[PDB]
Amino acid sequence: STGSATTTPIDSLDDAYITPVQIGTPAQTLNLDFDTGSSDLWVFSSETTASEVDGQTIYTPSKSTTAKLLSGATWSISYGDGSSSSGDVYTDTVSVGGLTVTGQAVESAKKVSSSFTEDSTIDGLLGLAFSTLNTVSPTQQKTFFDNAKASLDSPVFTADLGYHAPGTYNFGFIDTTAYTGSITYTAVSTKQGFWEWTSTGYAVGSGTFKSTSIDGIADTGTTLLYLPATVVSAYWAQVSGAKSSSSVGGYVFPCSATLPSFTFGVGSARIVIPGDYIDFGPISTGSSSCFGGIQSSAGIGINIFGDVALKAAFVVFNGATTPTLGFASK
Ligand code: NA
Repeated sequence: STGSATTTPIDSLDDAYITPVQIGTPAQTLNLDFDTGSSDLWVFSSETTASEVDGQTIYTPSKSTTAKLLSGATWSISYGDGSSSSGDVYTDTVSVGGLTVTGQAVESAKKVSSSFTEDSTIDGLLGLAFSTLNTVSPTQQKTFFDNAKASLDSPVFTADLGYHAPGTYNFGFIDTTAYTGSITYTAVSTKQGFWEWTSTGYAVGSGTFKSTSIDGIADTGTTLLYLPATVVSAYWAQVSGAKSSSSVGGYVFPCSATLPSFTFGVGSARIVIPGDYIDFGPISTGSSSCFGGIQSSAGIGINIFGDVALKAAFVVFNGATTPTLGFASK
């Protein structure tokens, strides 16, 4: 089997992407944030504290003839941005882009933190990291990918995120029309439960490539590119008037600037992030200070190749016995 679903930016900045997901019988379609940095499929629901729901579409298990309580199971998660959610668990039928899994753990939120409530466009998360990070207790549950894997034509999914445009998540096949040149594959460590890999270096604009190992994660659920402070300083030093602002919480730059590109290495191959992808717009409405899309990972404890990086590539998440990542230009 295969599946193919369109993923759509939630706003004009590409802060996140939503993908429609069918849950239950008859189908309830929710727009979920596919997150290769976490491993829980959780939804706003009929159980969610009423004051914490503001515009989201909810899953109502009592209206699904295939829903079953997973008795005694609870979940609770905290993300890198300080957000959180928790609740209880149902199993139900879940379909993405025509690919169906029966018996998927659907984590029903009883509580969500303020950033989830405040984002009316995201109805929940669909985790695509390794199932070892799933938070369900006392019986850990599998991701949608892990439950689909054995049925897929190939044990893979691909992320093809758009810049200010829709893109695609595919399950079970490589669309050889969706990228240019060849795909470069690179090793993955699963030891922290992430799609963790080592970039071979970077360049800023038309500058020379610096060969250096940068360990980090491929994380569709993180907006920005978080890299070591040395690398980030070298990038923003090429932008007149850019500076790190402790008050704003990262590097800012004049909205009048034209940003240089940023290149990262994948083995001997190179992915170029256009300068425009690094502009996250005014820090507050009408400001002439703009927020940068490359930020320091110092204090986060890991480098994160988030959407800024991933949307410059066609990315293969290879879930074969020995996982690997692949990157192609597009
Ligand atoms: Na922000």
